[PDB]
Amino acid sequence: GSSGSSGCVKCNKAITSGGITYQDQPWHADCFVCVTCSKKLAGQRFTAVEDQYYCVDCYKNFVSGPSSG
Ligand SMILES: [Zn+2]
Ligand SMILES: [Zn+2]
Repeated sequence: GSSGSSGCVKCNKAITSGGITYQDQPWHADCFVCVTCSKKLAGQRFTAVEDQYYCVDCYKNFVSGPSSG
């Protein structure tokens, strides 16, 4: 029984009958979270950066921080 669909691009798991699609790509509500605090970006206001996606929470801190590294 070969059971393994492509699914999203994050966790690579089939998308339920109520997920989300970004940039013509299969994404999940949990996978569509910032690569920092893992916040639900879907529906909320987020910023897509060439590198990765950051929620208004992290973004603000990134664009406006004391020291990056
Ligand atoms: Zn996923
Ligand atoms: Zn975040």
